[PDB]
Amino acid sequence: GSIGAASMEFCFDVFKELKVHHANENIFYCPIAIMSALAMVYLGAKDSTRTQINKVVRFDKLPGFGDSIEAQCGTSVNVHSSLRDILNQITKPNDVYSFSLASRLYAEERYPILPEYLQCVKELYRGGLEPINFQTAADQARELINSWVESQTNGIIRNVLQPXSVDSQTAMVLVNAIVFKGLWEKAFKDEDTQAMPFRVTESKPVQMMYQIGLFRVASMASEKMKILELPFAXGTMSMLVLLPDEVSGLEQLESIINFEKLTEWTSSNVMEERKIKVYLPRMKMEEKYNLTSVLMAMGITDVFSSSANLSGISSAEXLKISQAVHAAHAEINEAGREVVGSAEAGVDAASVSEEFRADHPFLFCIKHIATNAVLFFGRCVSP
Ligand SMILES: *[C@@H]1O[C@H](CO)[C@@H](O[C@@H]2O[C@H](CO)[C@@H](O)[C@H](O)[C@H]2NC(C)=O)[C@H](O)[C@H]1NC(C)=O
Repeated sequence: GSIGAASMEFCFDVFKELKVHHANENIFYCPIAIMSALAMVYLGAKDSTRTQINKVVRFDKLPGFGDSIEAQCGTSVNVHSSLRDILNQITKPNDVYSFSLASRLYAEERYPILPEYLQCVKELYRGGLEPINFQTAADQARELINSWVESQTNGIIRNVLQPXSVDSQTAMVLVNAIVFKGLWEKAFKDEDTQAMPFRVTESKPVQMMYQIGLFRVASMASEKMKILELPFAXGTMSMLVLLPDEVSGLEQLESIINFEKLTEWTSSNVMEERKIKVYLPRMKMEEKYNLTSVLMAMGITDVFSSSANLSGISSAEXLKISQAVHAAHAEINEAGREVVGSAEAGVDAASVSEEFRADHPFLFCIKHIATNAVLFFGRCVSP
């Protein structure tokens, strides 16, 4: 009924599926971006193709989604508003963070695109739809696609489509890549970062940032875990770090978490501002997933098969999504707007005893504060 609710439910559904084939590895994706890519496809899907997407991504009760409203694509700044409003806001230039989104549908050129659709994507989406020749120059097409994604992500997301992933039979490809970097409200000082061991299960040294400051923390003895909120500068986004008490307690947490639990654990009465010592590793997160495998296991299957019904995009028989890929990159480091002086810090050094030390596997979420929507979610087992 709200983007906050829908993005979190969708996020945890995706998490449940990635857990299957990604045990003991880092996991990192952008739920909001995946929903936007699927919303774009949803615009031209019909029959069961459309129903499966709506059911799995839950566009159902969302503002801007639904029968009458969507029929107005091309005009009306209301279509898919609940999603577009967040993406439109976070992709704008600003002085505290950078969020680059490269999302696009590449369709074989031989497929005549329905003109009402082009207008549709043209007005609601940037990347949109782009014609291309897979038929006789597949390796050439793959180069074109990967070079667009690379160029659009500051040279960060490279070779998104693997060789042999595209051939003379490819109908349409969905690429959805995102890069995020944000400044903390409260910076960590470079001089305070030290090599510290991270107990992966055994351990390895990692660059561990450190600072003492006032932060919202939730302590849940009942679940043997703590949650720390670190605000990004600007007051529009924050990062939640869910840290189990024991080095090997992640599995339990991952089994119990969902939208309801996350909401309860972070409510204003459970969260409390406390002077605390924070240890957080510098992290360079980057993962890429085959969305076809993920979404199919989640319940979206027709759109990827000859039985797909995208008669809203074209009229040609056989238009289906032949490959769909998601890649997300984000660096977590010291950069911030303000810092405590060496004098106050000195006083805290031996007076503050409470600490939040993320030196073992944890879960983390970057959220949009106003909507409560999930922008990124991940599991960090190796910083
Ligand atoms: C991604 O996962 C899918 C399903 O597990 C793999 O299967 C492909 O499915 C697409 C439909 O979107 C077909 O067009 C391909 O011909 C299928 N390829 C095969 C033989 O598996 C798909 O291969 C995976 N993508 C890659 C290259 O990793």
